[PDB]
Amino acid sequence: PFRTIARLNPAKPKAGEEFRLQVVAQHPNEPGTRRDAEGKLIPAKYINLVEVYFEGEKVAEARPGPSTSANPLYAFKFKAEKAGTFTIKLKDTDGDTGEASVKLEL
Amino acid sequence: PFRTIARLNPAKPKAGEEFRLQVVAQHPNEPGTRRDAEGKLIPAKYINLVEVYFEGEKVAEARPGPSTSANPLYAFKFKAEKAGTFTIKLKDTDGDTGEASVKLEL
Repeated sequence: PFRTIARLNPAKPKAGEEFRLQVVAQHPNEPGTRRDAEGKLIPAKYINLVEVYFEGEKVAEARPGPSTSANPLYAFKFKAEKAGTFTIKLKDTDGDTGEASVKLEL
Repeated sequence: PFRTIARLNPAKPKAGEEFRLQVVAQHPNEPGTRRDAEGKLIPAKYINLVEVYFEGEKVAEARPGPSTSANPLYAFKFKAEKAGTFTIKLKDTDGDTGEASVKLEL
């Protein structure tokens, strides 16, 4: 698995307020088209799915696509209604995974 | 130790171009004034030292105090000259540490 960290901004929003969930992943997002010093291709390995869950229910998704940058940041906007925990699951083209969680307290 | 991830934006800056280094840490940053549902003060435990190194030289620093937010983000602007590696070391008030690295390729 690859390192992932989830954070809320503001860290503790109040009920009814809009806030952002930010997920950062340590990942090369290798496209498969770059070559090493010998001219050999470096195999592709990029994040292709990000799923956000809140209290056991899927509430957001992202399909990053190809030609992305290393150590990406994914942002999602939500409205604070009730306290709960966000769990984010990420997957890449090699089948590798990332996972992070962050608690929402009002 | 606590999880830390460093990223650059743009991820691959051009020579002479300004870029941003972002460091995110998974950390509660307890101020020492919060009480749990039981009424127990929650002991302070926050990041109080952030040291950024580039090719062995310390090029950025922060010494945050209490009242900071959970899972903090610290950002610094640099100008790209030569390629090199960023290493960041974090420490908190209990002596726990975080470390991350990101390569600057032009």
